[PDB]
Amino acid sequence: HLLSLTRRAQKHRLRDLKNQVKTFAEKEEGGDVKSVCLTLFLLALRAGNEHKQADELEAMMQGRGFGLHPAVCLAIRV
DNA sequence: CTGCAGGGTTTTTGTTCCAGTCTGTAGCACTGTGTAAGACAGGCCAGATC
Repeated sequence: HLLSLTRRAQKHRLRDLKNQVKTFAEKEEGGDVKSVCLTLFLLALRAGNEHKQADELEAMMQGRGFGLHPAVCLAIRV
């Protein structure tokens, strides 16, 4: 399983999906790498759905921190 | 059937370099913990004594 090999190892696998995402970025967004993968993965995880990850996947990017936000780290240091 | 050599096969695993972008340690000049009375030699004076 690819989860056991190195990250360098994976070179051969995802060529076609990189081509597809580069072609898709042009016609609808213009270069938005984040969203096209985020809304795909967060929703595909909920295909066979346990909410244990739905919490982990929701706060991952925007709110808040992930990990603790930099301002919270600054306050807990000062 | 087996044995081993050596053919191809995919898939690591890493192969060269230049824009970068990010991370982690090096260089700078300097800190703070070292924290008290006692020994000794000389000058002298005051009270005792003949």
